[PDB]
Amino acid sequence: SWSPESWRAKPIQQQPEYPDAAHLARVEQTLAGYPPLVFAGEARELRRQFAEVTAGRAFLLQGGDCAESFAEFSAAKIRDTFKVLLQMAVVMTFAAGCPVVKVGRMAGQFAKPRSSGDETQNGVTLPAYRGDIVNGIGFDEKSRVPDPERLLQAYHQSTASLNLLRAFAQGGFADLHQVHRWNLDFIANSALAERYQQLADRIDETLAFMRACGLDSAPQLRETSFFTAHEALLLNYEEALTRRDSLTGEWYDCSAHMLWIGDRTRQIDGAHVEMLRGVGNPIGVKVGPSMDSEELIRLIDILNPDNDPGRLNLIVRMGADKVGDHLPRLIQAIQREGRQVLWSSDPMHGNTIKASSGYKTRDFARVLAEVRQFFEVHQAEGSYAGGIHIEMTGQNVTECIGGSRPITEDGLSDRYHTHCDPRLNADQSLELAFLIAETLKQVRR
Amino acid sequence: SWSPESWRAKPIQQQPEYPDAAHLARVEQTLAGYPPLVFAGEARELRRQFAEVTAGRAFLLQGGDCAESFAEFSAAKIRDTFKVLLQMAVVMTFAAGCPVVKVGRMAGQFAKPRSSGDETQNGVTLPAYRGDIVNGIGFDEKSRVPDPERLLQAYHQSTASLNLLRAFAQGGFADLHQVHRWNLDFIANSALAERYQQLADRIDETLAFMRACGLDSAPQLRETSFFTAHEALLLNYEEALTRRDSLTGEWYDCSAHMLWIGDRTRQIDGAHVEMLRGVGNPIGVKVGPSMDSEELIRLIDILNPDNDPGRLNLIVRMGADKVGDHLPRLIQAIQREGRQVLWSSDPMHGNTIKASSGYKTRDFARVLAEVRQFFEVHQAEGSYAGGIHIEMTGQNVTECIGGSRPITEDGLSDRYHTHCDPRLNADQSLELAFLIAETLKQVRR
Amino acid sequence: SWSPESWRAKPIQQQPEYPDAAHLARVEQTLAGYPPLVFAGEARELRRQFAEVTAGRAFLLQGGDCAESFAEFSAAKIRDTFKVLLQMAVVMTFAAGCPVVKVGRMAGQFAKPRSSGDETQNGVTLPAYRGDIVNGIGFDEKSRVPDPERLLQAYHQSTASLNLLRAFAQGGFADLHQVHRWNLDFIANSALAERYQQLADRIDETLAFMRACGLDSAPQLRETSFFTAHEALLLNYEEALTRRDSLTGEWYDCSAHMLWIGDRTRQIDGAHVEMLRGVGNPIGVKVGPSMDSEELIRLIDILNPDNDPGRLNLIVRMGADKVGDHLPRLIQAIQREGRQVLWSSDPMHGNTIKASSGYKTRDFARVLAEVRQFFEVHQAEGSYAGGIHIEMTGQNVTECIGGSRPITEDGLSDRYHTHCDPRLNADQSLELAFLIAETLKQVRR
Amino acid sequence: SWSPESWRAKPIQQQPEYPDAAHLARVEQTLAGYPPLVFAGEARELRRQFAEVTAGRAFLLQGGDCAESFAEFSAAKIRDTFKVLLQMAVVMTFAAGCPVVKVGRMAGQFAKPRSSGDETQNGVTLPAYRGDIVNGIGFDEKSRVPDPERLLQAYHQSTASLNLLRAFAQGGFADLHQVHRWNLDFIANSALAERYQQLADRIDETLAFMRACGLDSAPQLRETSFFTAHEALLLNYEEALTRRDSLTGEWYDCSAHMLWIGDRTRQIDGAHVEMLRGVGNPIGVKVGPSMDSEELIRLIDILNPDNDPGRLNLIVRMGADKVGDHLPRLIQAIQREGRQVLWSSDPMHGNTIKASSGYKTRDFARVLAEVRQFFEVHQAEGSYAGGIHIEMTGQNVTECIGGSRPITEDGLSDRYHTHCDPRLNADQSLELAFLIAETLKQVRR
Ligand SMILES: N[C@@H](Cc1c[nH]c2ccccc12)C(=O)O
Ligand SMILES: N[C@@H](Cc1c[nH]c2ccccc12)C(=O)O
Ligand SMILES: N[C@@H](Cc1c[nH]c2ccccc12)C(=O)O
Ligand SMILES: N[C@@H](Cc1c[nH]c2ccccc12)C(=O)O
Ligand SMILES: [Cl-]
Ligand SMILES: [Cl-]
Ligand SMILES: [Cl-]
Ligand SMILES: [Cl-]
Ligand SMILES: [Cl-]
Ligand SMILES: [Cl-]
Ligand SMILES: [Cl-]
Ligand SMILES: [Cl-]
Ligand SMILES: [Co+2]
Ligand SMILES: [Co+2]
Ligand SMILES: [Co+2]
Ligand SMILES: [Co+2]
Repeated sequence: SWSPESWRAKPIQQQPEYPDAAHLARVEQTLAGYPPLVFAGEARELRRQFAEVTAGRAFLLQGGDCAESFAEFSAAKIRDTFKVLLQMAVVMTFAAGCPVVKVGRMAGQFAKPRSSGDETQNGVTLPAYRGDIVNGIGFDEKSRVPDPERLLQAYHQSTASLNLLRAFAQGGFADLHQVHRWNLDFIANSALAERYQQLADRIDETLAFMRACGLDSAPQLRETSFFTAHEALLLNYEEALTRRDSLTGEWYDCSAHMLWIGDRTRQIDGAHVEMLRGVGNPIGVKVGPSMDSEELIRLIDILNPDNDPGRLNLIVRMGADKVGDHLPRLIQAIQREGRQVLWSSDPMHGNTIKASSGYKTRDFARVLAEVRQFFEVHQAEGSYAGGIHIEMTGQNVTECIGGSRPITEDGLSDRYHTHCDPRLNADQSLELAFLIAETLKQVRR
Repeated sequence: SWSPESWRAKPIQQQPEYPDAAHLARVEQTLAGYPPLVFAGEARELRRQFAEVTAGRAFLLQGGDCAESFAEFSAAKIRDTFKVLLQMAVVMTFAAGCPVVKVGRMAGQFAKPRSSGDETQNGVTLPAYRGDIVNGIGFDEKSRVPDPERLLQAYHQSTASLNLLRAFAQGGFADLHQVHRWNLDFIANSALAERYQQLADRIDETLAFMRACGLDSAPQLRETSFFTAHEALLLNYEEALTRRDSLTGEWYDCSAHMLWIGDRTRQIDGAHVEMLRGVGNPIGVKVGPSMDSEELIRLIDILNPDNDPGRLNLIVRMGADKVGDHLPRLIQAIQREGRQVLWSSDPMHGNTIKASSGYKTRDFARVLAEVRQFFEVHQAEGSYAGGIHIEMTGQNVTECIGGSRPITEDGLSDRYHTHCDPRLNADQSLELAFLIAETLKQVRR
Repeated sequence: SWSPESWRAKPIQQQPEYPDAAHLARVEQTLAGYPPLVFAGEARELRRQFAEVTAGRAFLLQGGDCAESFAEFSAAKIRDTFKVLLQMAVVMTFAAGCPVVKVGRMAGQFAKPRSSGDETQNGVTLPAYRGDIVNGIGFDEKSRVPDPERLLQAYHQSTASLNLLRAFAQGGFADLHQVHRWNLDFIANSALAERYQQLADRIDETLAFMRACGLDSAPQLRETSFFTAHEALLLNYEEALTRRDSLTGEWYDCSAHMLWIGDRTRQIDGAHVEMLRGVGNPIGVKVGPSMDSEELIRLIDILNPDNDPGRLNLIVRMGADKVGDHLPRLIQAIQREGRQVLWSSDPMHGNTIKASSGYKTRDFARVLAEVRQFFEVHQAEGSYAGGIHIEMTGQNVTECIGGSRPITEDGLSDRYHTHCDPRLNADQSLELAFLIAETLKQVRR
Repeated sequence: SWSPESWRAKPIQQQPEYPDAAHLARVEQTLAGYPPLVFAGEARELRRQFAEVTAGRAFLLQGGDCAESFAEFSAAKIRDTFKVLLQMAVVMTFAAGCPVVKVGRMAGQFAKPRSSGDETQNGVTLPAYRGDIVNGIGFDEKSRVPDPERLLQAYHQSTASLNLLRAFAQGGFADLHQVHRWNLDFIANSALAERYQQLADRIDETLAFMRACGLDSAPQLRETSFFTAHEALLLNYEEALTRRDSLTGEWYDCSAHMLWIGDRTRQIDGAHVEMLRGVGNPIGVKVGPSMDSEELIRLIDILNPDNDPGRLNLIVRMGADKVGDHLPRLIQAIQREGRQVLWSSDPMHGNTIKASSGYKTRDFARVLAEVRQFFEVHQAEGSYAGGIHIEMTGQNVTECIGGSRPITEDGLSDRYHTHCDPRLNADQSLELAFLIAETLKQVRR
């Protein structure tokens, strides 16, 4: 049997050590009384859309932050990342004639899993930084001791962020008439920028035609659905925000529409699998090179016992060198056992190089290579390449190498070569969108 | 005061001499008891659409037969002419983003005005052929004596023709998914054929996008309004088919949605002006080189005393040599007197050359030149070039010279160089549509 | 193998004896060259709607003339019968929340099957009157000899009638704002008239609500689909109007959307079954008391070999005394053999009493009793009561007894007590519609 | 000239005395960097809807808290108040056929104007409670000293509240299929409860009809616009949340869609008028008995110099005894000077009785009397009664006397008889909605 607190009886990885259990429990009770971020009916609607993807009738775009931070809590940052997501979505929707399910890694993507539980600099060892929802990035004792009050700050940043995202999605910002406005000003003077401009002009002509034909009325042209997701890592936060549906009695984790389990926390007997087992949300699991086909099926039996086609997103992150060797055997097992899953590529988390110094690099060419091979593997196996899962930014930076132009090495990006990972910029994201749109069009041809 | 028979008190041109007045009256009474071709509410809807054109928010496409004939009463002929009209309309709608009001010279365009009331061949003089609704094309006494029973045959051909047209317009034939099917098979292996194909592909992509966005539902994508028109020439026919609106009591000529007065029958004190004065239909007048600005205004005072913007279509047919010299003074008068009119170009009837032999030629280059100059004159005067009025066919023939390829001289086309006039073929009609679409796009830019 | 003329090799009932075979063949060739009444795509759309009925998601309303006549060829008669059909449809649609498929016995219901091939009055025996498409109602030699030219007159009346019906259905007459206007002025000063008025007011409030909510735009509120049907009896007419679909090559009888075989002409080895076997239209068969379950299945095997759910309408006409005894065994056979059929009640043709004099009476109470029992039988068997098939008129007459008020005995109705049968009037039709709407609401509850 | 800080140069009423100016300024800067609650485009959309009301084509429903509190920050409270607003809106929309603009006094209605700047209990005098955004309700020094950190707590409660409201409005909670679910369980066993049930059933029948007709698709049936409003009282909060529109450069107060000036702070030379003068939001002004016609016009000149019809809501709160004597002269002045305003009734704030003890009572019968007279006055003057502005709750309490049943005297309601004012409950709100719906229907008849 399941409860929102049943995870606490299981073995668990990646959790902080709080210094005062009672203080933690007080903050958890405060949070438990605060309004949810999402309505259960919305999570059901995302499941319905996931089922369209799983059936090959739509495509899942999931994108946003590596890890959101309290020091970057602005409307401009939120807006500009949303613009990139809209630009990618409209490229794929128009060029491929394919509905796109838009899910942001936003409004709650704070907690970060770490390779090591501690960090050492020149003879001093402190607890690892686990994201702003747990502790601070500064290498000092006060910063690194987990502080339960950070749960509430994360909640407050999430409600402000999602309120604004809902306002943009429904209130006119995402109206198709605004297609040119979604292109960030630093996408310019290039073949890619021209390509988007031309596509946007084709959309203008489409809308003018639909107006001349007597439509243009349709609310679908003026708004779009937008959903949120994050890794369900800090289960104290997730439990506090887990709530029963008023109508059905069924539990939903209402911190976000979609929750996923990370590659380091997907132990079948573990806490994270136990938490998501019993919520009604659509959910995801990160599937890295260590996953074999036997243990994948066992995980699916726990996380989707009814084999519902909108329930489960398998987010494959193998690396450009391993996707061809590892993915086919997993697909074959799913096909053999008749399982309904939404397959996505995370082409980023398997393609990070960490130097001895700790400095992280991601080569955009390896990113693109993994995406190309992911579609190739699905094509060979007769299965459906259903989505893309990326870390990106609307900021005018270059964090991944191998792009058209060289990396920028701004201090604001230092976080994204050490504690976090390198994100795609708008140019890279747009190039990826065009690649996917061409690939989808050929699949649907 | 007005009645459906008040025209009979006026001087009249272009009427046949029937041999038995009582026989004529019996056929008129039979017809008066037959159902109308159109519903008054439909004529009102066309007036509403004419008002959109007059205001510069739409464009009027009027096209079809020089004169319909009893010997060419087929579904294939009707369908193929309708295809050309759809192809022209969709080109202008998509390329210019402009609603197109589609009106066919069909389902009643039988009566023909003639330069001479008789015809002489080798010492024998007979009454002129005035169209199948009056008499027969054969040069012999029996054929040429007006036969009132031909009124009923024309009525029956009209109901069959319009029934089929309504079925095509509403029943799926004009669904935008059928855009490729409207291109006749002899439009091929040319730059123009490729141009339409490419536009049709853009429409497919538009519809696929609208489906991906969640529309594609809209009935407007599956059907289109279609209206009929003919010259109100044989007033016996028009009177019999003139009926009172059930709801409003007001009279409509229900032989067609739109009726026009020909260039030879527009005498301000004459029968034809008197007939149309008192019906509620949208109406047209042919305006040739003989029209001065004073008498135009006097005509408008009679035909549109309330200055209703959906009432009156001025159909300008000057010839490519005269449109620049004659049209500006007419527009200036309309602007000065604040009159609301829909200006159309008939670029055909002012560009016919009749040799001493009687053989008629129309140079497509002169046709295009008059259209170009018509738009030029409106541009210079600040008025709106609101429509095109053409004679065309879906048959695989070439009747007008100066086209990409030479004229065909098929016997079926002999009618159209003697009694009737040369029609545009599908290639010419499509070339014209692209010219207009480019011109409209530049007007709306 | 099948052709439009393959029926001519089979045994045939109910056909006229034409005096000149060559003359008949000339008229058939003339007709074969005239435009069709319907487009094959439309017949396909009606099949799609029949499939909705068969699945229990809609209801079939079929109504119109016993037999159309040349002497009653008016717009008013056509309009007023259409009003009754609209009133019945809107009652069932609004009160039961059930889509209604509207099919008129109109624009071609001329040929009549007869009990006897001749008629005798005071020592003189003449061929039976078989409807105006064959011969005349007058009891004299000239009238009764079949005249092939009547095929063309029937065609011409049909195109005029259907043109007008299409105009009403699509052009505004059937806009839901016109709901009060469909009530004929002689429905007044009664509980039934008040009941319709109140329902019409509820529709007004619905439309005002939808306008206030931001809809009211929808073309579905302004137009409705309308289809035609008649008994395929005079196969010469049907063959001439049978045409190949341009796109698919498949044959459709394009005289009407739906054709049915009469109770006297449904011999499994006969001409009428052979004709309809090979056309693509939705079709019907009249099923009277003489039908057993074995021969029904054999008929279905011929007429619907692929068991398509939109193909076949079984039109049950048993009489109020026999429907309970005869229908259950037929339903059981269809259920046992897994056949997909649309079951309708014709509650009129099994409830006619013919006196020794020849005078026909129909008791409206028996009509209602058969309808009630038809729904009862379906309820008991777990099958779907899918439609109603009636003979009705918009004329201010009373032809069936047992109505609220007594029969009128107008001369115009004498036809409908001798050669034709008594029709329901508007009051009776409305009462029936309310009965059906209540019954459907209880089925869907 | 105007800036977001120009109010600071003007004389000002109702402001707190903060103990540390620098601390206040630090919190203001923090807030100034946080995301806005609303998008400027949304405020423009509300102006567009206000213009519909002003023109007599819609009705404004504004309702919610007297003053929101930190101790009542729940999803249930937010949801249940939203249910009441939906129930009122759907009653007026369906029964009157009138679009309703829905605006909640929610997500920011914290600051309260007070009659006295201090409060004395048994020889101790402390600063007045001014709402949770300023200080605490407890009568003690620590509670009553203004604390600038409360600005941030109010912001955080507002983003959580509006996020949830947006989720309900767009995400399915406000789908018209949910009409029964908006009725709170304690509305039952009464004529009023039956009346709503019956109306909800009529809506179900409407939706079933629209489904049967082929609609039911429309996104307008599934979602609704919802906007927020509060009194712009604490100008420090408003200034921090005032932001420039990205596209137009123009300033909007992005704390809420609509802001109003209270009856005690509407001095024409004062700070509150100065603040709202220069923002682009739709705005309101409370108009009490002290307002004369000369000073109203002068206020309108400042707050709506362009006489835009969507800009200004005059919220009339006179008391049931004074509305008839005071309102007509104000309307006459507006009509004489050609001003475009949206007239609303606040029938609550002029109908409070404060005993010597301080205990506040509001008689629901006086509330209804003022509303009735407000509509009467507009009817007499030829102007439009455009909206209602109420304080209400979804809690199962009775705070206003004169209701069907007696007041409850729950401790949770003690706030609403001392510091705040008595709110309407769901029964009272529904009764009011029916009164208004009947009145609107008669206006539109
Ligand atoms: N009904 C729309 C679109 C449309 C349908 N079929 C068409 C054919 C040609 C042009 C446009 C259309 C219109 O008339 O504009
Ligand atoms: N609402 C549609 C169309 C749409 C609106 N805005 C968008 C932005 C991007 C992509 C599509 C859209 C959809 O989500 O598909
Ligand atoms: N969207 C429509 C209909 C609607 C949906 N939900 C509502 C709730 C109440 C009133 C109306 C509605 C409107 O706002 O009018
Ligand atoms: N077009 C819809 C609604 C409709 C329009 N006119 C009608 C007349 C009767 C019944 C329904 C309708 C339908 O056929 O259902
Ligand atoms: Cl909750
Ligand atoms: Cl690579
Ligand atoms: Cl008529
Ligand atoms: Cl030329
Ligand atoms: Cl054909
Ligand atoms: Cl009986
Ligand atoms: Cl901002
Ligand atoms: Cl009172
Ligand atoms: Co990362
Ligand atoms: Co001509
Ligand atoms: Co009969
Ligand atoms: Co108050």
